[PDB]
Amino acid sequence: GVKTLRTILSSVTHNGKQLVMTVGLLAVVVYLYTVVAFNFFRKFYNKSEDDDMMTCYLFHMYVGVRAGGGIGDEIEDPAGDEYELYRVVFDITFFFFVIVILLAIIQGLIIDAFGELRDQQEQVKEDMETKCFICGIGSDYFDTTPHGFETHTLEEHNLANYMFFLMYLINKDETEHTGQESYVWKMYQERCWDFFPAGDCFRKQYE
Amino acid sequence: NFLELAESILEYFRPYLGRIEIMGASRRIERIYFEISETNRAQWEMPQVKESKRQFIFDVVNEEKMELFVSFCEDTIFEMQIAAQISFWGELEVQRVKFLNYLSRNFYTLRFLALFLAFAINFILLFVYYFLEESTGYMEPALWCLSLLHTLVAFLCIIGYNCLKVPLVIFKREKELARKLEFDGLYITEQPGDDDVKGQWDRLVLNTPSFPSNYWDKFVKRKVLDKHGDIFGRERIAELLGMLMSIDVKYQIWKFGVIFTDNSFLYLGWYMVMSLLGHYNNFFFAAHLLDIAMGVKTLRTILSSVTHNGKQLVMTVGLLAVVVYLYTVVAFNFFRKFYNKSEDDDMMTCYLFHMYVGVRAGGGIGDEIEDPAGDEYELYRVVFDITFFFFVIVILLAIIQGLIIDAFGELRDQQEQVKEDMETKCFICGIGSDYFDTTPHGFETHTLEEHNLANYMFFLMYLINKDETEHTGQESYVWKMYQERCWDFFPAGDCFRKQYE
Repeated sequence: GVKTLRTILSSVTHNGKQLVMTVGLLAVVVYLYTVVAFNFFRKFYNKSEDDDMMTCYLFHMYVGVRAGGGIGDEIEDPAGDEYELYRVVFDITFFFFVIVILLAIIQGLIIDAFGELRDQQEQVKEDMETKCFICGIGSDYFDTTPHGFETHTLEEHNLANYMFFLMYLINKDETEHTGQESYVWKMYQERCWDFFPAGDCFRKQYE
Repeated sequence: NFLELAESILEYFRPYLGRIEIMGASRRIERIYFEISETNRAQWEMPQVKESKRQFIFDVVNEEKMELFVSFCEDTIFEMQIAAQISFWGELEVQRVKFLNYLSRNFYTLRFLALFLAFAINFILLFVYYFLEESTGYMEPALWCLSLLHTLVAFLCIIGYNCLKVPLVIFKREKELARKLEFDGLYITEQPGDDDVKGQWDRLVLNTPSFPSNYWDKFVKRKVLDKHGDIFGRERIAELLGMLMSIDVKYQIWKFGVIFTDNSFLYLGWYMVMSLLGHYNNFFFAAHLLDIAMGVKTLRTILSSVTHNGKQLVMTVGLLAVVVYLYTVVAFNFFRKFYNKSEDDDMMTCYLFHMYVGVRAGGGIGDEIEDPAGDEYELYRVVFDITFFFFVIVILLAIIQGLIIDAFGELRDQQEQVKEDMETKCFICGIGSDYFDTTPHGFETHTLEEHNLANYMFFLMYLINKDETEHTGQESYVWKMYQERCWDFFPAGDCFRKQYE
């Protein structure tokens, strides 16, 4: 519906190939962690009052989704002696590394991409101002006059001025084409497009 | 007009020839013309050539340019030759050769397939002993067969691929060493510096029955020995290189060490060992295969962005640990009591607790501790908790985020920078500005016709073949300059158009 809204949406959705690949990576890392937990911290869970690899992976994923937090925290805490130090180490690593990094990347992608889009758009706006698009020499050079570059822009070249010209060329007959140097017409029908200038504006030309 | 009469022949000979480059050449800047071997041209096109070019460009962006370029073109020629080559004892040898040639193609396909096999094995594993564990009864046998097939494949593909990567890599090292000897002395110029490593290992190997093996040259090496000693007496020189049932030694040992050093080879080997484990006990094998597979460059790109300036990231995490222990000590000395609860520690125990509570799971250090209604001593306890909850965690998070995020943005900008600069200044060339522009797409012309980059590579390749007379026809002077080496001639400074006029 709304373009600005549309713009935000576009910024949000981009280089998400990418975003998707990262989410996939996250899933892979998580299953891997669950398998390791499964083989070294067996027990824990199976609790309330009084799993197979698949069940365990499912649990880790679900606990994680609802809702972030700490994988270690959800699991029953171990007072040891065990085997307790190893369990704690595992939990700390998981809580501080996958989640934090995942979040950071998601954020950067959402952010860096965003900044990038804005910069690129701004770039487009500025460049247009700097080099005459007609034209090819959008520098002040047009400047060593009173707003002389400004004049080239209004009088130019003409862009839209050219479009009117094309319509006029379309209508006028053979004689009209001859009057207009039709040569322009032959060039168009070439098509061939050379004539459009590029290189030199009148002012440079003289002199 | 005369030129105009002749057109069909010209177009054809046209994709065929390039033009050349211009060199200083005893003043002025003439531009030579040579007839480009087509086969080389066809070979040059392709995935690998393009990848190499992109890599060279990236390296240039990262930042002697002319020398680097020459090295790059060379290596490339060597690679092309190698690819072309790749394309009852005697029968056995022929068979081995055919297998090795396949193995190439065998290598990429294998890597792709290897990833697939690993993936399947891992999925299946995910699916007192292990029941193995529902589904069709045949699943256990299928799993064993898949593992046997995959491990063998990794074991076999890994060796062939590594082998090819290996002559390609060794050649470069040998060339570098040769270049160093000709114009400098390790211990001889002024003893190799006591630095890696590597350079030191090379210095040790340096004396071999055959040194210019795989490279192309040799007598040149003897000649180099001759140039010095030659103020070195014959003896130091002899002392250096001097000079089946029987095999060269030192060379083989050195080769093995060099192969061992490369990261890619180590990676492949590591993955294969993972296959032994993958047998041994299934979970380890599946995990190894999975870690090993990825794989995707874009994914690779994201991973690279993620891992960077993490020295850095690591130093910050270390700082966090230090701050936390410090806080725990302070809490230990002023808010004693609290904790030691459920129903009815030493500095070390306390630090451990803070760290664990913090890991599982973030939140508030103060929140985990029993809340104090006072009177106490309660205000002080609250102050301590607030400071800790709002300052270390928030700041730590912010820095981690910036570093990852800033780093990411930076990598992207830097890459883009590389892309733009290439567009703006002709790399040939050195004056990549519109100036080439005051013509109809005149800069564009310099780019297509140029200069030629690749045009120069083709030319160098041609120069390698033509003999002495051919060199004379070609001004050989270019050849002497190359053999100098000396590289001046490559221009830099002026393109034809500026030159006239």
